[PDB]
Amino acid sequence: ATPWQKITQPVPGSAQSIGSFSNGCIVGADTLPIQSEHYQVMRTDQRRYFGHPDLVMFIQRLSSQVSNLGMGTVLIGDMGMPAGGRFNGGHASHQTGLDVDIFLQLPKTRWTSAQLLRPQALDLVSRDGKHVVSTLWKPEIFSLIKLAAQDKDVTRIFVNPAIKQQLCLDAGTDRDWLRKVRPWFQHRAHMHVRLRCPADSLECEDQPLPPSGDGCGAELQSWFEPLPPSCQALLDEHVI
Amino acid sequence: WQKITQPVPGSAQSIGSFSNGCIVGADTLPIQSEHYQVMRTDQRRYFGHPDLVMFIQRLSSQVSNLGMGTVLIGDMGMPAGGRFNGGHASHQTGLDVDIFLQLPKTRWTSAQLLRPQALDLVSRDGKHVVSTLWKPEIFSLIKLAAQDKDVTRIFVNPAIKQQLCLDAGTDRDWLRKVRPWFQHRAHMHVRLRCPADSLECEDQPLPPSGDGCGAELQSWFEPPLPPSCQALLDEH
Repeated sequence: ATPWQKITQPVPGSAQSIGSFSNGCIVGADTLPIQSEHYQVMRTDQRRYFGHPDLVMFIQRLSSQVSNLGMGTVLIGDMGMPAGGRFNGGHASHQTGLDVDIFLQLPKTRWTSAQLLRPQALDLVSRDGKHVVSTLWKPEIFSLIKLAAQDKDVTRIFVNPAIKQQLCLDAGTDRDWLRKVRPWFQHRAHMHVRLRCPADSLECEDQPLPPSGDGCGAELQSWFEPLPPSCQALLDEHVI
Repeated sequence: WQKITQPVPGSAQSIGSFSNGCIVGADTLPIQSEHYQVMRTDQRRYFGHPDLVMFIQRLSSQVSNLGMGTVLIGDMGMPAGGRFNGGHASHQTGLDVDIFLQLPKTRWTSAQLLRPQALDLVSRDGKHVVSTLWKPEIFSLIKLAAQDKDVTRIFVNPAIKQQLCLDAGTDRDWLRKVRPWFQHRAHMHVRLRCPADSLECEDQPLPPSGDGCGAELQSWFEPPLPPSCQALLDEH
């Protein structure tokens, strides 16, 4: 285990996302409040409910919007570890406090602590991967994803290609936000939301914009065929 | 109607409805063009209203000169229109045309045109287009047809409409003209409005409002002969 995987408390300091989403860290990370009227937090035993203040604010804003549209409870998965860095177990992003997984269910009855520790995913996609399951696809999930994508701090939302396909069909005229939706493997039961580098995180590295347009055509069809010096310095000064 | 082998002399007039009518003064689609070829000419079903001929000519020159291949024209109608002995419910008034959803990059031979080989663009289960066969040139063929001011409807398999809904981007209004129907996996059926100088042609109402990429599309993945037409038959 790396020091990043063992630390239990954020590094004190002005909030700073340092490096790139898949090679970085964060100083001064905020903690997502566990108690909220609008969302609940899955798998808190992992201690991955930390991130940039912008990420916490985003979760709070999105969840308030969802609640005010009369929808159910937003379910929050992995943000990042207290000082960011690479997880032990799975994906390599979520290193700079700007990535969050959100389950694509909005339960009308809040989940228990046991349900939150061992969450039961709902696959929204057909076995062959070609389309969403029509009896599971809900306008509320379209709205959850669209509300996230229209937020100015969001750059990308990774979802299964079948899910982007349905979003594409449902969007109508107000569809520019689809550009932020990026097809990826899996992501049948959760979306992965990514925010832009915070304005004052000078050592944070942004990605280029996605390809132009909604992305609902050729690109979608094709889917159906060492640390940054300032992070290393935290180790050299013995802070992780 | 099979027995009238040449267009009836007179000013061009589409008479009656698409599935119960005929045409006086039908134009003939020229068999020879650099922009399109005519399938099954042995059946002698390349006749229709001047507006249909002109539509085929301008669609085809746009498609061909965009470098997307030449167009393959199927049935228009008989020389005086009228009901078919089989296959077609419509194509009686000179305002319907079948067009194959293949754009040959070199001209088909006479034998290929006489016995045309369809290319099924749709999956076996009907739920999507075949990912390796759907191409931007076919999107463009259908879009250019649908954006034509004289066209009212284009019938295609629901999987094809779904794909057009995905490809259209922000320039979408023409999607309303595209109507899902059974089959139509290898051809589109284009329909034109009644000509502006029509005397007794019957139009259909507009399609349902909107692009049609929502609930209607989703649901697919679950009178006597007009007197002028009788007079044509009587005159033999």
